[PDB]
Amino acid sequence: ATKAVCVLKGDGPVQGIINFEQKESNGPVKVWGSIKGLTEGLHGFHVHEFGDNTAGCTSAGPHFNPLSRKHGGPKDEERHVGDLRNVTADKDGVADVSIEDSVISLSGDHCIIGRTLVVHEKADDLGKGGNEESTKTGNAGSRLACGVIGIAQ
Amino acid sequence: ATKAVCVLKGDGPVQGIINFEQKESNGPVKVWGSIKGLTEGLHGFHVHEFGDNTAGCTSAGPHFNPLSRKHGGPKDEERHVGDLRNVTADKDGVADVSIEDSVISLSGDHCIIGRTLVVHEKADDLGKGGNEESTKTGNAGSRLACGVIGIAQ
Ligand SMILES: [Cu+2]
Ligand SMILES: [Cu+2]
Ligand SMILES: [Zn+2]
Ligand SMILES: [Zn+2]
Ligand SMILES: [Zn+2]
Ligand SMILES: [Zn+2]
Repeated sequence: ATKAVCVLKGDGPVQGIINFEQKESNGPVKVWGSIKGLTEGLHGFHVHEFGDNTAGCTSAGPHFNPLSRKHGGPKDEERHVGDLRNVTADKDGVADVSIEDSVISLSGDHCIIGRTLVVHEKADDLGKGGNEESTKTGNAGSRLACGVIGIAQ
Repeated sequence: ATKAVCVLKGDGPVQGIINFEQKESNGPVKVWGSIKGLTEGLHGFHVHEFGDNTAGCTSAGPHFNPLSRKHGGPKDEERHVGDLRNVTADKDGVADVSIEDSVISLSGDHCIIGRTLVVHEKADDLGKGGNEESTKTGNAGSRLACGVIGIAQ
């Protein structure tokens, strides 16, 4: 089994810790933790290609997408590797994250260790928003917080 | 060729950006960039095992050392994978880093992507200090700044 972790920070109040665990190669990755400082409701949540935060979250590049597929929802066959389920913040601005995803991985071609996890300003429209931008980014707006995904004990 | 990058931060004083590049599998890695906010002179410079910054630099674990070797100098056959050359800060507290290291890698068993780079309070004694601690950590004192090593474009 493999574990990873990410500390999310930004220029506003959004901050969080997200854990990843994968019991076996190509198996589901469990994703969990808490993010605070968010507006109530849904927020886009993606793995971006680069673990480069030299210019903040902007330097993380696009969604992790090694086969140049369209942006989609987590359950779509046509999705980027980095297209995780939206997180949901409650009335106190807290998202308690509970995700299982079988497209991301902690080894192999879909490995996300060393890449950037980003939480967004708005909801990800899952590629279903009816404009081209939707099938590139999900229209999730700005990058509010992020961090590089690291190997954990 | 593969590139990686690391943003070093701690609690305010010490800040830096370090780049990594490796032309081929098993080949030397070039390490370069700049760190500011240091006292003049030598500072230990290590890759630690875990890319876990949940408790700041403390949660990075020990030096990256997959074969349970002794701590050494970078040119020693017996060293941890993470034992890089000390960095040297000038009289203004700036270390211009220029390293070539043949033991670290950006792929394979010695891969450091997803692990933590750490710069220290004191010089690493290269495992040639006067106590048993020397051959574990190099007696480099506190972890002044760190970051997770991420994949770069
Ligand atoms: Cu994103
Ligand atoms: Cu160290
Ligand atoms: Zn199985
Ligand atoms: Zn996407
Ligand atoms: Zn060669
Ligand atoms: Zn060492």
